[PDB]
Amino acid sequence: MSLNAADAADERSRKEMDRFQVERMAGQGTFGTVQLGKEKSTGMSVAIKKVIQDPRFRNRELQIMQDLAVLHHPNIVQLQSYFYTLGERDRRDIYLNVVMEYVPDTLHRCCRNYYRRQVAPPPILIKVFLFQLIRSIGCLHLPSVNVCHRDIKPHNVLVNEADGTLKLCDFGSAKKLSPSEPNVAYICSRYYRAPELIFGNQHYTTSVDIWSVGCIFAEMMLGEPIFRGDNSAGQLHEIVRVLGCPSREVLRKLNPSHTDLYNSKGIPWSSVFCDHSLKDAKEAYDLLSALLQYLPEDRMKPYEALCHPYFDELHDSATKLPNNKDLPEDLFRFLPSEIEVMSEAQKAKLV
Ligand SMILES: Cc1ncc(-c2ccnc(Nc3ccc(S(C)(=O)=O)cc3)n2)n1C(C)C
Ligand SMILES: C[As](C)(=O)[O-]
Repeated sequence: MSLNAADAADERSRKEMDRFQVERMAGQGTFGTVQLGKEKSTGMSVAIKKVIQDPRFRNRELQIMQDLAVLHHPNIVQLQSYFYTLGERDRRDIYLNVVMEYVPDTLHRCCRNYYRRQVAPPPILIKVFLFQLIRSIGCLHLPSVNVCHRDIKPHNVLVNEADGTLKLCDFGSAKKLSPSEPNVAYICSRYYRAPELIFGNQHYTTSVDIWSVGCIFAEMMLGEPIFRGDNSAGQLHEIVRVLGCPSREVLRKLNPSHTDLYNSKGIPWSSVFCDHSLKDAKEAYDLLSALLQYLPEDRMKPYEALCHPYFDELHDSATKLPNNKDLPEDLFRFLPSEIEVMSEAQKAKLV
């Protein structure tokens, strides 16, 4: 219940730890370990995450979480605390711990519960989740924030199915990018990696996140990842197999040397998803194609995508989640920093 003061690496950390009680383990994996706890002062459920930092790469979880904590964005986790603990199996190891609010599920697990029981997720849940995921990157990509997550995947998109809410987390791989400065192209889970990253480009933009989001939209409607390659070239083959071979000019723009594959005509979305009951499939598929453009600049930007006709029914107070609950109150609650950068047409539609 109490966190063990003896595991604090220092006084500051012992004092932060005393704010929280541990209820139980929530999940463990390659990233580290997430415990469900409570803030003792408010009762609030928290995720206490013990961060495992791969020394081959730059981990920016704490610094990016601190920059985002100023915004209070309804679709991004809010840092509550950070502190350092000694390792369980070897006390010479010290770990960063970040505390944020707890969200009960991942989008991966929520979708997998439907597919495993032979049901596709309800269309209105896919739609409300997508709206929120796009809003989360909208916020990250603002000029005032300039954060590229670079590892968006169903496993770090958090959801509460009961109230239709969604939050983005897991910012260890995130970075503010500049066209002047180079980056590591091998970031992101291979299945969600944009073509410019498959090509090993060291200069790339926040549009890599848009690709990842499109990939997730497809996976929510398919039940498995849409582009499943065994390697970088395998990944391009799978993309080209589904979307069709782009022109040589497009391939030359993406290939850094600017100077090689089957000429697939691509599969229509209708044959990929086989969902004849989806009443607005045409809109859904238009949106998907607008996110999954080969050239980064051609991809639909988040605030334009929020105004896409696929999302029209989210404006109707009569629209309900599958359990008959109202849509989340915060869907159309925008931050001043978001509103002040919108076009007049986007403000009219969304605010
Ligand atoms: C990587 C990461 N960084 C922060 C979180 C995070 C943040 C807030 N809430 C939760 N809740 C949660 C955790 C694990 C599971 S599980 C393993 O049973 O699927 C289900 C819900 N987690 N996480 C998550 C994505 C592990
Ligand atoms: C090595 As890097 C792209 O995380 O600054």
